[PDB]
Amino acid sequence: VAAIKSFEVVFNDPEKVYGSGEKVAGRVIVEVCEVTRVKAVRILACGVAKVLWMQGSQQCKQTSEYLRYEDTLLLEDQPTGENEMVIMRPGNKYEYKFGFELPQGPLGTSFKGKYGCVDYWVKAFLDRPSQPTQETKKNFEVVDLVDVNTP
Repeated sequence: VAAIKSFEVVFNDPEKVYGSGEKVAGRVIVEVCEVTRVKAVRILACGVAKVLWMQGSQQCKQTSEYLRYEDTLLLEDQPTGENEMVIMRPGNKYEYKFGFELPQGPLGTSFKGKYGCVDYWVKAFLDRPSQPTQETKKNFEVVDLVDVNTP
């Protein structure tokens, strides 16, 4: 797709379910079918409150984010702090490490221990000059949810 063979978020431990204060670590990986100039690879990691009305009232009460982390990532084995466009060539994996820590408190709420009131995910964005930005999105799972009516 416009030179792009693959674009994905890969967690270092694909089976890990994350709790309070824990590091979420992974890579954004790009592969191309032909030479292409890349301006940036960015991430947005969010924990978004879901809104759910049941039993005649709002249960998942929604409101504000638990997490919103934005960054521009560095290609593996490039100099730290450097601002440089990348010429991606076929036959190579272009890997960008990321890592963020989750908040110390509860990571969200749950209704009747069945309906999780929060969505966590990582989006990545592939920016290229005079070309539409491409997006990828991957969900991740959390624990440390508390009941909606917890004091």
